[PDB]
Amino acid sequence: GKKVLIVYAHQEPKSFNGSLKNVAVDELSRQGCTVTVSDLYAMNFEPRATDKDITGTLSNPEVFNYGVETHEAYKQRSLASDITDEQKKVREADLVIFQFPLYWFSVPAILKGWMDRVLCQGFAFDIPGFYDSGLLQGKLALLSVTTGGTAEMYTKTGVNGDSRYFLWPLQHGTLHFCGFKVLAPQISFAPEIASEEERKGMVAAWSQRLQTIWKEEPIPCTAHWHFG
Amino acid sequence: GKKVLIVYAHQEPKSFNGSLKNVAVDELSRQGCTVTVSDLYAMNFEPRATDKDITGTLSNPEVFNYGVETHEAYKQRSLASDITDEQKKVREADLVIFQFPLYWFSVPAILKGWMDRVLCQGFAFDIPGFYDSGLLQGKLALLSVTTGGTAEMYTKTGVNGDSRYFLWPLQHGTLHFCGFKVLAPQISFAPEIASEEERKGMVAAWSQRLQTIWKEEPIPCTAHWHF
Ligand SMILES: Cc1cc2nc3c(=O)[nH]c(=O)nc-3n(C[C@H](O)[C@H](O)[C@H](O)COP(=O)(O)OP(=O)(O)OC[C@H]3O[C@@H](n4cnc5c(N)ncnc54)[C@H](O)[C@@H]3O)c2cc1C
Ligand SMILES: COc1ccc2c([nH]1)c(CCNC(=O)c1ccco1)c1c3ncccc3cn21
Ligand SMILES: COc1ccc2c([nH]1)c(CCNC(=O)c1ccco1)c1c3ncccc3cn21
Ligand SMILES: [Zn+2]
Ligand SMILES: [Zn+2]
Repeated sequence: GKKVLIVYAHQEPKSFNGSLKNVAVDELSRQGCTVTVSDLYAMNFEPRATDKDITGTLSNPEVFNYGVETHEAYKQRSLASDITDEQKKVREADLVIFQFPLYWFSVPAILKGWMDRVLCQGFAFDIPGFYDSGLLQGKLALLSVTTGGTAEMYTKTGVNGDSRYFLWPLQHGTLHFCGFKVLAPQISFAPEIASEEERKGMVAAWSQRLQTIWKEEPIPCTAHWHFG
Repeated sequence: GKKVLIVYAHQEPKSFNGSLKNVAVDELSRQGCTVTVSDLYAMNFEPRATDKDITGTLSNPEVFNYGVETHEAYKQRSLASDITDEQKKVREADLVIFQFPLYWFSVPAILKGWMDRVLCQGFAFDIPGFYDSGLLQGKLALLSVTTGGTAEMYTKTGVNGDSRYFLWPLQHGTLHFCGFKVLAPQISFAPEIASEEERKGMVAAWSQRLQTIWKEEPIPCTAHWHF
């Protein structure tokens, strides 16, 4: 038995991202997995890192440091409840899937906000207790990303450079840093340009991959893998 | 003369980021430059890309495509006023400085939101106006970043890898894509672990660099430079 959290960042239920999220839910549910989705836009998830995220007495009310105060709030259990709700989902998950369209070679701001606010010191990592020693060790993570650009544009000699280049801050800087084992990304290239057959094919490829996801090994999340 | 926009993303006026923004204002003002600051947290800037970003009626009320809708809204002068207020500042700017603490090898979400919502198709880029032909061509941009990790950690064989690795999506994927000439990043490594005078020294070096900012040539914003 396994628990899966899908963190989902798209405004439109009928979108290609919506479909990839839905097929994930369908297929994991079919397998008998326990599945939770955080639909960030539907939740109106707060992306801003602010002093509203701590409810108790601040450690240093004279000079607000978000990282310091949230670390302390985590230990004290005085974080805002929207944060702790997400932390509970992550804590219990065996696999966390991020489903999102690429926005400026990265995640949409609403999802960046989830990373900034949910993955606080004490919960996701400590010093020491990061990268291979991160607090979310044992967990798997996977980026399921859609793009405007074609596969050709995301090559070493394409205009955008290789797709692995933009994965670095997310796979290494974030997921690996927290101790996740990172599974190979699912990149669904240019669904807007693609034909009806091609789009249905990309959806089916994701569904098919998920059939055997529990048998996958993670990538070596290193500079070499990303950059060569 | 010259116009500068500083897009600033820190919660605390007394912060090291706050000090860097303040000396940028001081020095550029001293030079006679026109200076505007977008203090995102003070503005409670909206980071989320939503249908509220379009006023009046949507291009397609049945299926919402943020990219299409905002492109059309830009052309039809129907974007939300927070977005258009920022676009005006950007349009008029000769130099855009981003001042922020590194969050997860990237910009804080509030600043990511500024990028997502302000830099829409038709304004910041289109086909074929991208990279070298981007619609903001002729403008300069500069990332002024502070880190928690020390300089040593950001070496190519350090735990975090080279600083240039995380700069790719921001400098190339975003700034260069919009046509910006990208000035060398100002990176202030690990201010929190002091010292008082080392902190004073980093602030001072930023101020000093700003003295001859208009003399600078942009970096070659390429895969080779970063990797
Ligand atoms: C969500 C989140 C994600 C993060 N991700 C990363 C990451 O991926 N990689 C990474 O390396 N780091 C990361 N960090 C750490 C973060 O980048 C640093 O905490 C931040 O850069 C420090 O800058 P600051 O302005 O907040 O420092 P401050 O704490 O504000 O400054 C340090 C000290 O300088 C003092 N000071 C202010 N002005 C002056 C002055 N003029 N002269 C002398 N002293 C002065 C202040 O009083 C303070 O005591 C993350 C932090 C958070 C909260
Ligand atoms: C403050 O609160 C926070 C919150 C989140 C952080 C964070 N600090 C740091 C910096 C951690 N300290 C140090 O390396 C340090 C302290 C002294 C010398 O080096 C980092 C990251 N560094 C790399 C990759 C992802 C990171 C997320 N985060
Ligand atoms: C309006 O919707 C948007 C908003 C912002 C975008 C965007 N599309 C695209 C994809 C642009 N299309 C194509 O490559 C393309 C070619 C042929 C058909 O499509 C990109 C980016 N691509 C690379 C780097 C940054 C980017 C920012 N943005
Ligand atoms: Zn890694
Ligand atoms: Zn470039």
